[PDB]
Amino acid sequence: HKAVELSILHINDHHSYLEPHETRINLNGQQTKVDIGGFSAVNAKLNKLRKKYKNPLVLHAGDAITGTLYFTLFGGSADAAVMNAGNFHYFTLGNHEFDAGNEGLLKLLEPLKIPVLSANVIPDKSSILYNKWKPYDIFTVDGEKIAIIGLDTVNKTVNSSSPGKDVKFYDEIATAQIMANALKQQGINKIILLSHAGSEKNIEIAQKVNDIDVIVTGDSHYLYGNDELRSLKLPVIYEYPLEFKNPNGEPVFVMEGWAYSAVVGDLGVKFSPEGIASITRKIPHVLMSSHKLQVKNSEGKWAELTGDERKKALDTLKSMKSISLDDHDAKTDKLIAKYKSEKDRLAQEIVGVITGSAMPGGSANRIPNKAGSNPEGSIATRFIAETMYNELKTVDLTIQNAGGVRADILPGNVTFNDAYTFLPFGNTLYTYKMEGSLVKQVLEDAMQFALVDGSTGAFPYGAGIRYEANETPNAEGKRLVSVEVLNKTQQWEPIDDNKRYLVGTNAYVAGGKDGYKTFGKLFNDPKYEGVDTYLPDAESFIKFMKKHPHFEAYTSSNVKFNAST
Amino acid sequence: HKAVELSILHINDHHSYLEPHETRINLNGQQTKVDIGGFSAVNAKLNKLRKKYKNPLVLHAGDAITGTLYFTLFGGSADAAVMNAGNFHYFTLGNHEFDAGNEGLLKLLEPLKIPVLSANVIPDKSSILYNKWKPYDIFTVDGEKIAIIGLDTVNKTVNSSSPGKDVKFYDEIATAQIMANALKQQGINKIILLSHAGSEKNIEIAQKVNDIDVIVTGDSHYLYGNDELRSLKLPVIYEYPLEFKNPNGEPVFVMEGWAYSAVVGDLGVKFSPEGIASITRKIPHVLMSSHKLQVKNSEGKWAELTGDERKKALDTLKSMKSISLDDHDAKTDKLIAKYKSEKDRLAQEIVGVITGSAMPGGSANRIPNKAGSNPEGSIATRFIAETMYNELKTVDLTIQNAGGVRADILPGNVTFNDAYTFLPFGNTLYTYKMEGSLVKQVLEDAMQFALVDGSTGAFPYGAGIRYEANETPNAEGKRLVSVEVLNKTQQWEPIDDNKRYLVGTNAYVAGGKDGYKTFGKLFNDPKYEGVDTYLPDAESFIKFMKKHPHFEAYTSSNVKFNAST
Ligand SMILES: Nc1ncnc2c1ncn2[C@@H]1O[C@H](CO)[C@@H](O)[C@H]1O
Ligand SMILES: Nc1ncnc2c1ncn2[C@@H]1O[C@H](CO)[C@@H](O)[C@H]1O
Ligand SMILES: [Zn+2]
Ligand SMILES: [Zn+2]
Ligand SMILES: [Zn+2]
Ligand SMILES: [Zn+2]
Repeated sequence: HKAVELSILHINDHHSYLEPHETRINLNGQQTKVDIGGFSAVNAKLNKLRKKYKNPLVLHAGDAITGTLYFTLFGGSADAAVMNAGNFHYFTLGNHEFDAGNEGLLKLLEPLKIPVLSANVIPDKSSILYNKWKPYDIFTVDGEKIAIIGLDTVNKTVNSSSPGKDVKFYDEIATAQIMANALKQQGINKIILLSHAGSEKNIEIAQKVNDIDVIVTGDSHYLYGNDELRSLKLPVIYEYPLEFKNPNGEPVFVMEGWAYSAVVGDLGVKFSPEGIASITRKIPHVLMSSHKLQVKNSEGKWAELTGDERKKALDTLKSMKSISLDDHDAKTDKLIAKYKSEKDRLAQEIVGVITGSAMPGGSANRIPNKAGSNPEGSIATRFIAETMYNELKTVDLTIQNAGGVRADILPGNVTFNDAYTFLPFGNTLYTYKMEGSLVKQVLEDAMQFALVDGSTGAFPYGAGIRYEANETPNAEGKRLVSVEVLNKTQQWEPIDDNKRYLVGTNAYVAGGKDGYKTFGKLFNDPKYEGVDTYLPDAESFIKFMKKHPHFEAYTSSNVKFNAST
Repeated sequence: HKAVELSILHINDHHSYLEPHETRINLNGQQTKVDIGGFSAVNAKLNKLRKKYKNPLVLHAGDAITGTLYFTLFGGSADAAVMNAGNFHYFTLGNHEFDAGNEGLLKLLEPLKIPVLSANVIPDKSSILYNKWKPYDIFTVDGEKIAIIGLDTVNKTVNSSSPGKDVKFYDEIATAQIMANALKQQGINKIILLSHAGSEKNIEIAQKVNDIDVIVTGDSHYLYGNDELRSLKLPVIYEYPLEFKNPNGEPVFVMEGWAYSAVVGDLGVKFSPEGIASITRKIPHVLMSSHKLQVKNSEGKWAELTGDERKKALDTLKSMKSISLDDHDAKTDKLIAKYKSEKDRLAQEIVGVITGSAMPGGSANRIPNKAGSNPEGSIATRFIAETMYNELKTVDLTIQNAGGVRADILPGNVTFNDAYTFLPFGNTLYTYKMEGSLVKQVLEDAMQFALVDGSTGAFPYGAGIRYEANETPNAEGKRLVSVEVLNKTQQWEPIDDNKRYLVGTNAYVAGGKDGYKTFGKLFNDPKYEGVDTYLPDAESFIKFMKKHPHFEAYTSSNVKFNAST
């Protein structure tokens, strides 16, 4: 064996973010709105870095698809096009690759020309996905063999996505070890794992599995960063990269590249003849525009910097190694212009039709049986809760706050654009696994905030759960009268205080906003298994209409609220 | 690809049976004692068949070691010698390969020149077993590649044998699929699995895992046979071989070769260009001597057939395709003669010394506090129970019947031969996982048989369990007064009716003999997880003395029995 060097360049979890998106940083001491990401910047940066560095290896760690209308309106073809233009060496399957079933994955893979790897996701012969990817590949650098193994997250995909029954999944840790062990006798001592298992599982693999040198990560969406990125108050979770020892005592490196086309990770690796990795270069490149630099003025308005203040802002960004400004790729620009124009036409098409009476929503209807409201209150909120309930086969009930719906939902045609109009906040679906007693408590919390302590927008409505409550609390301080949960037997049953339910809600109240105290306490406590699904609210609404293209409006809100009189 | 044929020749679970052993068959209508097996016959038959057939593949499916003094007195060197003389192509690790720790396995592997395979048993770098075997091998027949993958049983090895902590084990099904899946892209469509997982798990693999054509089995000790062997009333469990379809619809063949050097399995396989297996020859060869043909006469004595009756017996055996008479190999005969002579010397060596007072046993001492007995009864039986308790780290308590010990155990030197004198019945250790209430019941059963319904030899004594009982049953028909089990905290605690204990006993009473009704009912009911460990009783006694080379005799039997007066 001889020593060799590799230049790993990687992204993950772009989730159909073909265009840039807004974020906030602390620049020269002030909170500043800026634009980051987009696939034109990704491809431009990959193209420039791969020509600059010896032995580049260009990787995508999964969840190419789902998250914007660029997926929904094109079935993956837009994502395939921009990925092809980046000339990635390998792509591994994520969890969202299965969101539209085997059928949906096939539609991505057909136009995609990037080699696909996944060692623990294995289709049977009759599957439409048979022979569409391989478990590993071996490439040669300066005479040396290097293996790369693909890997997906298991439970999350099986439970929260929609793979077909003819696709078999295998344990992440076992697959990683068995794959690496088999490669040894082929004279291979340099092994890369391209894994959508998430940071937590990949860190476990690093510490429990031998013979794997680098684990390029997706699924967790973590920014692995450095002091430069910390100085901008970006959400840095870990240093780029993390380092462990495996049971044999050899170093293992683990790193992710944030999400949503925001970062190109850049890791230079030298391997000893015996295949031990060391780091020669480590840069998480944040892709940023120079054109939006907005700060909040004294009237509360976000305004562009001007004059010397703008110059100082630009100078600071230009001086940073980990910020890359205004990268753009001509080919990718052409593709995105084409898809953007098509998207604007397609988004005006009808996804479904609603018949019947208007479903009351907005501020006036937040609380049932109040002046200016109606006896059912915000039926539109129940509707939104139903769109959330429809996402996951595993979910027992969902809860949505009335303030998350800004107007009545009226009968007539519903377009893709309309869904984004109905739901302007950009929430994703978030789940907890929680006892019935806590479900009762969060409803109590929300009603208390809505009626007494805060905004009426906190008032809760659910799908798969229905309740009666009094405005006036009883002797024990409780407003709830009855709570039922739908047996997914299809009969309504009394909630069970001791049963652990899988509960879905929006990301906003999941963190405890709007007085949802109970959710606030469950957040980050692993006992409750909290997870951000990254399924956007407007997209959930679109799926619901696709399922009910001729939907008869609900006439009840799953809430009976006895107002004080 | 081209079509190719393979001639698989295999044994399994020889368990150090270098010499023939006795069995009983139904020959010409009469029960007949005959000798079968031995490694001279194995090697002779393998040698003759491999020269007769094209493309022979000669395999050993594990548990080469443990079961006779040929292991104990030689540490595996005798087994290695006879295996080497058979020129096997591959050996896979079984469960008993770890009975004497990594240290014991190393002693087998050092002299062993047969390539070793095991894909789901993987030593860490610092292990003394590092790099002593490979997960798979690829060989070429007439230009075609065929892969062979090794596999071991997991839970049984980890729990009931003694592998070191630096040896990691992986799931049988996952390993089989991941290994086979990885081999595909190397242009391999013919795959053999050499698996000590046992028949049950191998049958599951055949039905749940793709891309594996033949599974050559060890661990279960099942005779896979045919109508010829059924006619002799041999213990045929399945047809040689079994056939399944995998999830992809392709055929999979599974077969074992009984145990204890008794059978050479002979399976001719043709593979299509696409790697689909079909059977061209299927013979389970039972290796039998022509020299012992004994039937029971009218005085109850076993006597050799003579004259025309002997001739008819021989003629019947000679006419059978699946019986092979008097195979012997010159080289192996020389090895066995050498080891047999050495064994006779070594077996007279001292394994331990007992000091103190005689431990009463035999018929006179079966029941405590009876005429001709002593207040403690059969302390020697408690001793034997302790030797059983010492075998498995997992076992909570053991129970031994007093009739299983034929004499007092006196102070002084104990040799290897002495252990086989102490314990002449040839039992192995058998376990059940059973509730405390059933433990109470089996003690009640045994006492009832000993005192009223049958032989006094049924009277039970235990290790890790102690009890008080009255000869006269109470109003509820029960003799037990108290039952305690040793917390493995090292404090005695009351038995818990609802706790499931791992209970060890001998194979004889495990089947319900001697009135052990409760064990009889647990037998073959999978709820109770019954398993024959194949750990022989005399060998357990030898291990105990090795652990206590200067053992002070027990003075109590773990039983307080209040005789009726
Ligand atoms: N991200 C969000 N998701 C749902 N509701 C929101 C969000 N942001 C604000 N609201 C609602 O709007 C109100 C503030 O106008 C809040 O009380 C809340 O009910
Ligand atoms: N295989 C055996 N294991 C233990 N005890 C046995 C066995 N065979 C016979 N005995 C004992 O010997 C008695 C018959 O003499 C039985 O009642 C039983 O107690
Ligand atoms: Zn993602
Ligand atoms: Zn993901
Ligand atoms: Zn065995
Ligand atoms: Zn075994």
